[PDB]
Amino acid sequence: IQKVILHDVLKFLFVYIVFLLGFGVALASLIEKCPKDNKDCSSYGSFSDAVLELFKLTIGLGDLNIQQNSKYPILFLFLLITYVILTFVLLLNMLIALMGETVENVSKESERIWR
Amino acid sequence: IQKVILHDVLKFLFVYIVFLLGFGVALASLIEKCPKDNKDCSSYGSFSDAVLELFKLTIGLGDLNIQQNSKYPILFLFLLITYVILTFVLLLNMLIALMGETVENVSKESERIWR
Ligand SMILES: CCCCCCCC/C=C/CCCCCCCC(=O)O[C@@H](COC(=O)CCCCCCCCCCCCCCC)COP(=O)([O-])OCC[N+](C)(C)C
Ligand SMILES: CCCCCCCC/C=C/CCCCCCCC(=O)O[C@@H](COC(=O)CCCCCCCCCCCCCCC)COP(=O)([O-])OCC[N+](C)(C)C
Ligand SMILES: CCCCCCCC/C=C\CCCCCCCC(=O)O[C@@H](COC(=O)CCCCCCCCCCCCCCC)COP(=O)([O-])OCC[N+](C)(C)C
Ligand SMILES: CCCCCCCC/C=C\CCCCCCCC(=O)O[C@@H](COC(=O)CCCCCCCCCCCCCCC)COP(=O)([O-])OCC[N+](C)(C)C
Ligand code: NA
Ligand code: NA
Ligand code: NA
Repeated sequence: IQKVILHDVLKFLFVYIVFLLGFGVALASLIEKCPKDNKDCSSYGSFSDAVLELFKLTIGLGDLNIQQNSKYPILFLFLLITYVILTFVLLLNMLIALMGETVENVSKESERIWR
Repeated sequence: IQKVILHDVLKFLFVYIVFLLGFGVALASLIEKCPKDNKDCSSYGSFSDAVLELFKLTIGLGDLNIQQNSKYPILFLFLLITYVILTFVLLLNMLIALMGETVENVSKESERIWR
């Protein structure tokens, strides 16, 4: 666990941040007027809400409907399906990067530094 | 990440499209009359709704109830449990196809093209 939370996951965050914060603005700005007659107009409102409602998406949690008040419902989705794919690709770089670590190291690495 | 978004995932989409668009019609047509007295009769209405409510299923998101207005609630499910399995099989072809790529390449591939 320790050699794994030092070497691979720390990378994955650092690139998972920049996309989340990156794509976060893109969908947090495409949203437009919140008519006060219809308050809590959209989940993606301020930037703080965009980061989380994307965060809930990654873990496999919540609900989604491509109707949120925006200027471009066609562009408002292309940046979202984007975030699904681009996120997903790294998660496959995750399991293989640890796969390329465990078959070489564990049986000799763990038992010895344990001693 | 780059060698992975060129070679394996591009395949997985191209077969994930044809099933999604394929099974999308099958459940988008089996649905029938939307009585205007009972509007938003079903999630699977037009084809555009079928693609997404299947899309939300794949990522692990949303809600499901096998009651949606259809002619055949027995056939309306067999095409759905179908889409769960057939999708799932490719995702196992994913992790193994990258597994059959990483154990051969990474330690020599990445460090060298990086130079
Ligand atoms: C590694 C990066 C750091 C890690 C952090 C880890 C923790 C994650 C961080 C989580 C923070 C979540 C939001 C905090 C709260 C809101 C305030 C805010 O920050 O935004 C404000 C201004 O800022 C913007 O609008 C942001 C625009 C710039 C994005 C910068 C990304 C840089 C990443 C580059 C990466 C380099 C990669 C280099 C590659 C070699 C706007 O916010 P607001 O709408 O006014 O606020 C809501 C109001 N409320 C709070 C009262 C409700
Ligand atoms: C690779 C394929 C392309 C990739 C695309 C990637 C992006 C994904 C694409 C997403 C598009 C999502 C829907 C768009 C919006 C609706 C319009 C539409 O297209 O359908 C319309 C007609 O068309 C049909 O009814 C479709 C029937 C033919 C299916 C063709 C699949 C071919 C895949 C073969 C693969 C070959 C494999 C070969 C193997 C070697 C009906 O729609 P509607 O109900 O009238 O519209 C709703 C109305 N509203 C919008 C106002 C609400
Ligand atoms: C694929 C599965 C695996 C991976 C999954 C991904 C894993 C995680 C990856 C990455 C983290 C992703 C960011 C999530 C943040 C969502 C919430 C947000 O942005 O806004 C919300 C909170 O906002 C804040 O609290 C602002 C940030 C405060 C600083 C602390 C950051 C915590 C990270 C610590 C890192 C520890 C590192 C130690 C371990 C090494 C809303 O803003 P607000 O409105 O101000 O607050 C609401 C309440 N209020 C209105 C009453 C005030
Ligand atoms: C297992 C986990 C990992 C894999 C997960 C799977 C990963 C993804 C796999 C595959 C993608 C799956 C398709 C999802 C589409 C759902 C929405 C839909 O069909 O209809 C909706 C939108 O419809 C549209 O927007 C129509 C399509 C527009 C073209 C852009 C396609 C974006 C793909 C870009 C590809 C980027 C490639 C770059 C990266 C290489 C509804 O139609 P509407 O009613 O017209 O719109 C509603 C709003 N309105 C009423 C206000 C207008
Ligand atoms: Na899940
Ligand atoms: Na879920
Ligand atoms: Na694995």
